Amino acid sequence: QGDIAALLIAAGADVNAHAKGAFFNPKYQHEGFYFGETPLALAACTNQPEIVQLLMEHEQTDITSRDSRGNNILHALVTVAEDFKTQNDFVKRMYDMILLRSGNWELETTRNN
Amino acid sequence: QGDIAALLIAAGADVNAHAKGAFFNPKYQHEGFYFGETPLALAACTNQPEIVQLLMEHEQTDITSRDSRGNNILHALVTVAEDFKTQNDFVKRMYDMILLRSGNWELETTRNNDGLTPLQLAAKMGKAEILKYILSREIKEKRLRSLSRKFTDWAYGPVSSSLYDLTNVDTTTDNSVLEITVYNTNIDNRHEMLTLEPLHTLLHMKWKKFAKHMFFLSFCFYFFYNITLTLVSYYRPRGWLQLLGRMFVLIWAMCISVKEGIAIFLLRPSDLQSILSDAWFHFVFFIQAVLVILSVFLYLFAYKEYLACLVLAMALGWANMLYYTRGFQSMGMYSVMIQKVILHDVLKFLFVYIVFLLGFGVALASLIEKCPKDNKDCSSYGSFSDAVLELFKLTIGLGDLNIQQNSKYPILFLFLLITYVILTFVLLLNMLIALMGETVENVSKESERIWRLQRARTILEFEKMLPEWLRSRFRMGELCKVAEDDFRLCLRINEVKWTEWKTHVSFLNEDPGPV
Amino acid sequence: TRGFQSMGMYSVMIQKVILHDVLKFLFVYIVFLLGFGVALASLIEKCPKDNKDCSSYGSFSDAVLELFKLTIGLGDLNIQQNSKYPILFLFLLITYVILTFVLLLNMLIALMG
Ligand code: NA
Repeated sequence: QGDIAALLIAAGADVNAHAKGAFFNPKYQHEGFYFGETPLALAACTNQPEIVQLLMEHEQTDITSRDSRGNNILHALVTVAEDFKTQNDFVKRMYDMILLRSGNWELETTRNN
Repeated sequence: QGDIAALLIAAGADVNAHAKGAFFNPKYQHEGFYFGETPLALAACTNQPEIVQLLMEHEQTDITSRDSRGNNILHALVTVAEDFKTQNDFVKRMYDMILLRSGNWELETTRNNDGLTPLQLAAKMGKAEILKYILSREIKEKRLRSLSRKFTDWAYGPVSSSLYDLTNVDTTTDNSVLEITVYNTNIDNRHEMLTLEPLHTLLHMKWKKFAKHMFFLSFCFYFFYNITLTLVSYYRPRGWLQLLGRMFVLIWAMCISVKEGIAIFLLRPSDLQSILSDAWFHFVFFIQAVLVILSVFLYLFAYKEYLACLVLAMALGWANMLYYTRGFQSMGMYSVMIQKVILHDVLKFLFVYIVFLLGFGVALASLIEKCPKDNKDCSSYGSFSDAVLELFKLTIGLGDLNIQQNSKYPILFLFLLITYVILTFVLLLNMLIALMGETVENVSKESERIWRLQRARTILEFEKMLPEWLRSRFRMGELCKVAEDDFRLCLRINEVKWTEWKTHVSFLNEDPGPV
Repeated sequence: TRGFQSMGMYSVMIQKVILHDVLKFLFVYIVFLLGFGVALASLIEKCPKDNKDCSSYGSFSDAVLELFKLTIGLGDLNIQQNSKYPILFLFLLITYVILTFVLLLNMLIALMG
């Protein structure tokens, strides 16, 4: 819901909330879905470029935010990324879009736990 | 003629007429066309959705009408339905349209004169396309959702879990889709029908619960059965502590004989292919078991032929070990490869080889002079039996080739020997390897499904051996699929698909986390 | 053999052939080899006091050795053994040849292809 999410951010929604729940960090690949536990990464991993652009343009968004695993936005895309037969190369395009928006090597050189 | 039929209905045409003629109910598929003998089914089976919609909207139309066979509209579509290469999936679309219009489970649960539901009829007639749709059926539109067989309880992004209805697809009922699709003998697409989402997972879930342990337990009992049988036969006289092992073989042979005696009886094998594709191991196990019983019967009498039957039990008993190769994908696919190789190539090769073996055997032995009074072993091709034995050893590369036989035409005798080598060693033996490679390529792309089909037969047999109790290894319990007191036994399957990216508004539980 | 493309690709071909086909072939062959070894040695009468080498299938070890040589085409096939059922003894020998020489040995070449 891009239109609904757009007005929530203007209303004062926390764009840096971390979903540290058990479902968002599953031990396996069947009882949960890991995406980075952040709204910026959730839109990135769900093939929602419009929300990603809106979130990145926001001044309060922390692009270099680290989750419980220590993963940044780029790390979450790598884990989420799959083969071309499964994913329509949207992660690769999303990886380029987010990296260019930051325009720095800090995000690329970040190390997780 | 949709326009012509439209005014006929308004004029007072009977929309429930039954065409009970011989042509509309043919005995075969060439002298008639069966469609349900009703105008509602005729338009459905002839790909005429406009007439079907007009007929269904009519107040006098009886959707749940039954023909002489007891078939309803849904049954007629199942019989009419064919493969995708023949029919443009119009039956599947027509099946959905008619079922949604009725909006009730009465039509789906109706049984014909054979006591088969439309869901069961698809498995009985091997309609994989119809069975796939019904087993995995989701109705997105509201106001009618209990008719679905597939439900997604929760979904979060690409990860979602699906629940497949198992009220009529399980071993709990007397006759179900799973039982039919495995024990069917009138269809040749069972391995394709077992690849469906609910059927494939249901077999896998029960395989790892009880079937895996019972299969290993059966192997251990049979392995010890042959080990003990081999030792007593090999170490036979030519005591008081090892007597328990000897009684085990006799008792276990009776158990196999009784179990295989009824298993073949209830299977009702009619076609030759069914023997080699569904009951080959039901006979050789029975034959091996009765040979031990026969040997014991002859042992207590004065007949010395008990040893001959005892040896046959040993050779056949160890040969029966290849049945237990299933359960393992690598060994199971290897075993099903042997069956195709034997029937397609080995049996065909042996028939021609014997003709050449026996054909040259009489010829070579014909031009053999009688041995002199001094040397009585002048020629190794003395008789027909000797000639075949020498040629048989020649084919397998054993012994020495002595062409200095007592033949009155040594050049002619050698000419036939070289011809036999070219026909057998060069032509028949070498071509068999090439021919099997063609069959290996054709089977390797489908041998995996065949092994699962053979393995699935074992799962059902083991489950039937279970008593009335101990049946606590079923699937997930009752789930509130619909708030109107609709609880169904469902199987949970989780799938991930980064393709459509839809909005989940047709779920059962808001919370995605399992609980 | 690695370092050379021709020899290196040949070596990795051996590993797949051994695991996928050779090991699978040997397991079935041993069952037939040992299964017929006990059977053939079972119907062998004791040698007379005059000739102590009446039959080459004297024991289980001898029976397997003769069948092993039969599979590889070594020695001579002497069916005039001291068997109380020569027809049955020859029946198992021919069955072993069909199962091994005709079926198992030939199918291995096709499967590896
Ligand atoms: Na040789």
